[PDB]
Amino acid sequence: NLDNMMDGFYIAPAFMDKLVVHITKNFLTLPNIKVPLILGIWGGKGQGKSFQCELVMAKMGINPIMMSAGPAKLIRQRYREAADLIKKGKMCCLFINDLTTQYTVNNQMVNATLMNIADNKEENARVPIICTGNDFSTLYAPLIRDGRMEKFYWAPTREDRIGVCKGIFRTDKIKDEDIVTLVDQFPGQSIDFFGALRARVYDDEVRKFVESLGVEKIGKRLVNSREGPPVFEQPEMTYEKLMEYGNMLVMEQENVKRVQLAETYLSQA
Repeated sequence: NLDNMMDGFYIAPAFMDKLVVHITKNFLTLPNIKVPLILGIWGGKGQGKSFQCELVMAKMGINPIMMSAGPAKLIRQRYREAADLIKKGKMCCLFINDLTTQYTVNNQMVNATLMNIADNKEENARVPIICTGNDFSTLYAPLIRDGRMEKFYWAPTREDRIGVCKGIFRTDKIKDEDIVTLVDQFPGQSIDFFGALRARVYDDEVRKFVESLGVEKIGKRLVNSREGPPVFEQPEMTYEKLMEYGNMLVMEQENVKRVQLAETYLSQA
């Protein structure tokens, strides 16, 4: 089973299974089973990871105490904030986006050893910790062999990419058959590329609206009206338009690379 959709956005079944089971195991009393407190999700940037995490946690009705970079005493602060949401009978977990990093490893290690009592007097709630990153340094291996941290490698399949995109363009004109074709036309592109693609079409349509109205008339039409910020009408999103936008972003990706490579031919001055 497992219902893999939240607000029209698709969740990868295997991503969801690992995460839900992790959280569930952490909120049950098992016989003599070493339950990892931490779950490390890794793969190349731009894929689902943090976004998928947010959708699973939402589906379950969880408001997670989140962080990124962004001393190491803040981890204990956010941890206890989550442990307090549990005390008030509201399932919560600690979610750390994108992984000086020397103390955090220890801070995580001290929590993993004594999670029911983490201070910085009464004894607190156990909080599952969910971490997203790129490769996860050999720095994290002591938790891995102990069984305090479980490592999960996740890379989206063609169906995950298609699933996610249908959710991204759910509110838009486009047919699903066209969304599949667009995904197939850019197989070297991560999921955030399709999000960047949609964002640029909107950014261009707002420019057409601004150019057609005029700089001087924007203020009065947008803010003066006794109630609410106006709803912007969705642009006509054909396959060909999305395709031109897509190809344009690839050019921008390539030109940045070309420029960096071309600079090697000129002396440092």
